[PDB]
Amino acid sequence: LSLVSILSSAANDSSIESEARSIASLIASEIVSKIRSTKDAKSVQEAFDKIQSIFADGTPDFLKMTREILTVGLIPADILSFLNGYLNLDLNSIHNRNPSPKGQAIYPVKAPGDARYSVAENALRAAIHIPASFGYGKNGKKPVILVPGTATPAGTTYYFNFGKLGSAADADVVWLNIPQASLNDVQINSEYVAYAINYISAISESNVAVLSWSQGGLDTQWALKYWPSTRKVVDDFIAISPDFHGTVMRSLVCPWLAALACTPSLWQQGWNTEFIRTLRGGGGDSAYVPTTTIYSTFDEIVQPMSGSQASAILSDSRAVGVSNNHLQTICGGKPAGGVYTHEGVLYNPLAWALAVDALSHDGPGDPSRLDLDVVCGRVLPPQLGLDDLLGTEGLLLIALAEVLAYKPKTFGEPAIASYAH
Ligand SMILES: [Ca+2]
Repeated sequence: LSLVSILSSAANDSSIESEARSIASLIASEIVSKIRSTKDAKSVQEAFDKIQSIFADGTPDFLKMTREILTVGLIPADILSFLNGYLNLDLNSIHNRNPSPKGQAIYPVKAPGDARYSVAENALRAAIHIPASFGYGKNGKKPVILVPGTATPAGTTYYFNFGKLGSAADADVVWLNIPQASLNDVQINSEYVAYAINYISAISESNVAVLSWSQGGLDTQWALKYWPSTRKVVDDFIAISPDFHGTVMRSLVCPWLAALACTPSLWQQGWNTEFIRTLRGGGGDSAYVPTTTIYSTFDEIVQPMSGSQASAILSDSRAVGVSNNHLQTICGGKPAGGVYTHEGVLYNPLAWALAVDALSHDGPGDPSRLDLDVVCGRVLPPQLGLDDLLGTEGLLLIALAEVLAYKPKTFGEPAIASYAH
């Protein structure tokens, strides 16, 4: 199967809403037609000019952003070809062959007080992609777990951004390919994060760091809350565009898809859901470990992502250290404080500088320790280029394919797990 086949099937799928079928058809036909060109971005500034053209009538929603990404010709053929074969890509595998962990048992229960796992150990461990270059904390490199966002596999997501964190920090990346691309129940998705934390810490005999994107923040926060043993081994939680309070919708429709029939994780990411309320209760709205949140006003998925009520904000009632980093505040009226989408924060220079600063100091990332004139003056971190910007934007095409192919669709959020009340 391919991105083209999934979207062509969705275009001919009677269960899907008229507008989404048209977008799927347009995208499937635009990919096969495009498979460099005159319309392609010749530079990084040209890529941003195309993004700013999409934002000309205001911040779009998920469906408008995804449709316009191809209309403006932001994704070149070579990147489209790579994104098209994401399902068969080894980096996105949920069937990785990892050895049994040594030392104290981490399954079924690492420590009293941890929530029971509903997922089998073999399935949890197989979701972890450990690169052959991983040093198991024997080389002075801190293991960093890359947690994916909604409808997008980790492997492809981080290939174009933080998969390269080791080039900027003393970080040894691993990524978690959550089955069904994080579209199932967030409570189930979180188990993969909780297990990955305790597993990577065990094999490395070291504390770890977690870097998450989008829903990845919710998966990590839930794992930290309900598996307290994970809190002791996580030194830094770097959250890119996190929706710790979910997101609002103008109409009575789900986040992302904006329909009546969606997926469990789409429905759970609503502002006033039982999921969000359950997570935020008992201090779940405060950090569990040093947390560095990084978010943008121009987030087309999550709102509000500015002001005092921003979804990304965590309080610090436990006194573990928290920094809530709003791009348009820290880099106000500067290139790094520009039009950075929900996915765009993954290639933001301030996001990278904060991630590096967080990993090199006790506590979270601190903008006061950075040379903000240099950092805010950039459009991309020195570690990333044009293809990284374009590829990260191209993820929306995979996110749409995964959302549309998800079956059976649901009209509401699932029941709250017994351990959470
Ligand atoms: Ca730190």
